[PDB]
Amino acid sequence: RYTTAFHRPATKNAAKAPKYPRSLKANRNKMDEFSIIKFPLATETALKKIEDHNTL
RNA sequence: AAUAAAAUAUUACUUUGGAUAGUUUAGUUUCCUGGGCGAUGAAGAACGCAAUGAAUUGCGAUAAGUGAUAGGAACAAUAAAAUGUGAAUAUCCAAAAUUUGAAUGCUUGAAAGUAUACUAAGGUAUAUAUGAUAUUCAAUAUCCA
Repeated sequence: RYTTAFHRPATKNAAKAPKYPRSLKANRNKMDEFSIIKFPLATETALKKIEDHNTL
């Protein structure tokens, strides 16, 4: 056979087919555009950059 | 010999201290009823959430609270709003339940992380041992055309 090693033969690998859902968690993303940004920084230092550097 | 500053003695009042007396939403012991946790993720730990909170308490991205069932007019430190078209309050109920932790895809020091499959992001599954069933195989191990 031209090889001195015996490995585990390849067998059929079926894909997972569960008979009932594992989790029923509702499909709602809790990290949306509203929750990501809490509020702008309204300090004097943060208000100075909004004219020149065009930054928020 | 002499004076009473100091020194000493008693009482009243004040002071320092917190004994004594009155008191208890705290304990101790005995007895009665149970002894009702967890891969459907426990106990424990961390972080976060109140209009003004640091602890504590309650809770989990629906946050000092949501729905439902009872309940019937409050809360309060200060403002506000909502409120008999139902406020406080209670519950062996329903929804929801961040990071961890037996911790279980892999790694974890105070580590930031990360692979595949299914259903760009998000969510599920994938540890080890193990019983049953199905299925793909390995061994001339026993026969055998």
